[PDB]
Amino acid sequence: STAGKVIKCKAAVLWEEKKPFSIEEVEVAPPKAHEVRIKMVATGICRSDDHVVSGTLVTPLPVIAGHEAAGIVESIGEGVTTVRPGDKVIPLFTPQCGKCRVCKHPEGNFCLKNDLSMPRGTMQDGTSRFTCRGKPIHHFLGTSTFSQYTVVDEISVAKIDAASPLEKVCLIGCGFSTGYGSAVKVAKVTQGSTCAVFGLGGVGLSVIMGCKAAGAARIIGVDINKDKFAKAKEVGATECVNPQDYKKPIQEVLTEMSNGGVDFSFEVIGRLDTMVTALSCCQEAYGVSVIVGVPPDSQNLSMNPMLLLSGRTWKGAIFGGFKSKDSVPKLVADFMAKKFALDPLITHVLPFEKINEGFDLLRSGESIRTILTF
Amino acid sequence: STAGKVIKCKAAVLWEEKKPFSIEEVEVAPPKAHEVRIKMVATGICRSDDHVVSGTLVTPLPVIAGHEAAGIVESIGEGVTTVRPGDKVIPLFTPQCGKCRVCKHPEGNFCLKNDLSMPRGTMQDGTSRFTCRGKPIHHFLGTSTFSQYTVVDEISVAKIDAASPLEKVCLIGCGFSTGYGSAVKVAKVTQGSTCAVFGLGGVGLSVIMGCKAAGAARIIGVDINKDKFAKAKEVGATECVNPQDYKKPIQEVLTEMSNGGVDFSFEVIGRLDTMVTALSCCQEAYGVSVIVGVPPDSQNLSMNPMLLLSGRTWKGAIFGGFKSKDSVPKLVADFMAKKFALDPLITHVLPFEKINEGFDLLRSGESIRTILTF
Ligand SMILES: NC(=O)c1ccc[n+]([C@@H]2O[C@H](COP(=O)([O-])OP(=O)([O-])OC[C@H]3O[C@@H](n4cnc5c(N)[nH+]cnc54)[C@H](O)[C@@H]3O)[C@@H](O)[C@H]2O)c1
Ligand SMILES: NC(=O)c1ccc[n+]([C@@H]2O[C@H](COP(=O)([O-])OP(=O)([O-])OC[C@H]3O[C@@H](n4cnc5c(N)[nH+]cnc54)[C@H](O)[C@@H]3O)[C@@H](O)[C@H]2O)c1
Ligand SMILES: OCc1c(F)c(F)c(F)c(F)c1F
Ligand SMILES: OCc1c(F)c(F)c(F)c(F)c1F
Ligand SMILES: [Zn+2]
Ligand SMILES: [Zn+2]
Ligand SMILES: [Zn+2]
Ligand SMILES: [Zn+2]
Repeated sequence: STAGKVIKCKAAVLWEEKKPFSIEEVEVAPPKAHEVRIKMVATGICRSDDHVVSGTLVTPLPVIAGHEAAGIVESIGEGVTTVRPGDKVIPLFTPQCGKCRVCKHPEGNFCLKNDLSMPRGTMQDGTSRFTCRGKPIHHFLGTSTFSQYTVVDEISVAKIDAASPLEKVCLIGCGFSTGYGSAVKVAKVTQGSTCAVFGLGGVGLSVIMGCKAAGAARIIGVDINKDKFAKAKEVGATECVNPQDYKKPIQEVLTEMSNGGVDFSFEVIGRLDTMVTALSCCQEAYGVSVIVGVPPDSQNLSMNPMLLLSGRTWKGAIFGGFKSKDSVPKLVADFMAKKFALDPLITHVLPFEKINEGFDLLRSGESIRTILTF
Repeated sequence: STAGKVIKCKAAVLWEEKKPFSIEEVEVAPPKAHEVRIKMVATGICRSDDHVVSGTLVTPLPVIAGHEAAGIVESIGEGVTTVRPGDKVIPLFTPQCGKCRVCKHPEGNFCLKNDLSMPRGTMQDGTSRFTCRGKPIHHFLGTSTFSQYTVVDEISVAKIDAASPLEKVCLIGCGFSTGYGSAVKVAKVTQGSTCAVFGLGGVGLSVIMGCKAAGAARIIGVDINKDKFAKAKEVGATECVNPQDYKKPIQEVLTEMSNGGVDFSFEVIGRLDTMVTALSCCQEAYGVSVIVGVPPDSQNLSMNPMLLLSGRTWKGAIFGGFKSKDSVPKLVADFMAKKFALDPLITHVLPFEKINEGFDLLRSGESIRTILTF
């Protein structure tokens, strides 16, 4: 029995940028008021976790990263009403406090209690529940899922179907929901439209799934790695193009292919140049372009505002625009009801102890999602 | 008496950038097939016309500028079906061909036959109807309203109510429609929202009118010329701010005043820095910013795409997003029914011969719209 007690468990600690994770024992404090301690069952490797390693994303180190996961509630703090010990849960890297101006807005999801904008790497109360070799370790996005056990604020956890397969539905914690919502909710892709998707990783494939679900007639996948094209076509891409095969800039190729510009474009990579290319390739009068990728910290892009004056719309979103705690349980229910598939995103299933091997598969281009199992 | 004949008349010819207009005789050819020759009655001075003088806006010179106007059809070429001699008309600087993919789209208005994106300074057929001193003179946006007579393509003219007061409704040909539509159609301002309007000239006042019509609860006018504030409050601003009064950047001031960002912001000036400031000041998760001002030719802005990733929407539009030929007669009918006011925009009236005085008024900061009478 662990409730009310410090847990000693295994976690993947990142002590400094550009080094492997260290798999070692940590101490996990019991949950305080309005906090939930979760035994992890499965976590995905998202490129955003790799951004912490590479320094593309700046967050306080040392840290327990991981934000795409599912597990089972081990214990609850005083005052928790929304989950109970034994419940299957997905941690929410975008919280839903329910009280801020964003949470009350019909179309906002980027709750003001988030730890993304200006990361502290703590619990809501400004402290950490993790120690390692006598040192305090930072949280990541209020989730920290690269651990056998984590502690999250109640506003950062959702209860899901007790019959959920956690090794699949962990992807609803980030990559599936982000891509699918970016198409269906943020862009609001229309029936019969032409879409261009830049980046055919886990998130870009989920964008394709959403564009197909919304009835797009043409879905053009764009990637510099042609090994990504077969799976993109399997989930709905009608064409794939590699910019490296062309003498012309790819915005010009895509404008020609679409007879004057695409209806909807998506940047799902994290590069400044592809964000401007993706905007430019949407039709100048009525096109919509959605930024999904995360680029290098503190870098500005350059663009000509005439691209917007003609009528284009440029937007971005976190987590597909979904209000996280309302949406995650519904997405799992929809998966259980066979409304979408997750298997196409899962290329590799490894034990947690092989986290570093899982990151190497991502960095080499081999994998889409590796699921780590505890 | 003039049908089929060259008309000699006075026009304001711009021979060189950064020089006064030259009021002098020009020859105006009769209309060819699907062309309309108009006797001008009234034309407004829009800041975009001044951009041609300043070189902010690049169009071939020498040119007859002017794009905000109203007149009476003198004659029609072969095959014209939509207007007749003696009809009151407004030239359409954004055409509506009715046949291209943008004209067919429910939300497009930037018709592919426009002469704004890559100006040629011609009729649709690539030729000019104007001669001066024996030399061909460019058209501007297919309209060229700074002339006693002009010739336009049929897709660039709308028939309006025969009882229209042309000295007022000329403003529907650019500044009113642009500002009003930018609020009501492009931004889709909501009841009870907070808006910020950068630039309180004729277009920005028209944006305020639209925000007030849409039911905004707060409309914050922003201008470095505090002389503009009284009229902004008359048409609906709840408060005005001058950036020069503050130690902190105005995006910070507006975020504070709106308890975390505005719902809707509008750039109605034409500066790269205020386009980025206006984006920044809208709420990071659900705010919308609309670019209305014309940027300086070929210059790029610099911005951090994290402004969009959180959830902001950035867009621009020409002519308030209105499909021009469908919309202009309806806007005139609504003016006739007192659904909106134009007199607040009109600060000065001059004869056409005093065009240069009218530009001096705009450049000094004194005027909103000067209306020139032929
Ligand atoms: N907005 C959100 O809420 C959110 C959520 C999840 C992921 N992300 C970001 O989304 C991006 C994609 O994540 P992911 O799918 O896990 O990554 P991934 O699996 O690494 O996929 C990226 C893809 O981009 C391809 N690529 C790289 N450079 C180019 C190029 N120049 N042109 C075209 N294709 C290129 C690459 O080959 C790969 O297939 C990353 O920047 C993540 O950080 C954002
Ligand atoms: N998108 C379109 O279809 C369309 C239509 C009409 C006009 N325009 C453009 O819209 C802009 C406004 O036109 P207008 O109302 O005729 O011009 P205007 O009357 O010159 O008004 C511009 C206002 O901006 C104010 N201003 C200047 N600099 C700053 C600053 N740094 N901060 C705040 N205020 C400042 C200035 O004092 C003035 O009151 C111009 O760039 C036009 O070219 C665009
Ligand atoms: O992949 C989701 C994700 C994001 F979209 C970010 F913007 C971010 F900063 C982050 F850490 C993250 F995990
Ligand atoms: O004022 C309307 C207007 C514009 F919005 C432009 F973008 C432009 F190029 C132009 F010449 C113009 F007159
Ligand atoms: Zn909230
Ligand atoms: Zn992620
Ligand atoms: Zn058209
Ligand atoms: Zn204008």
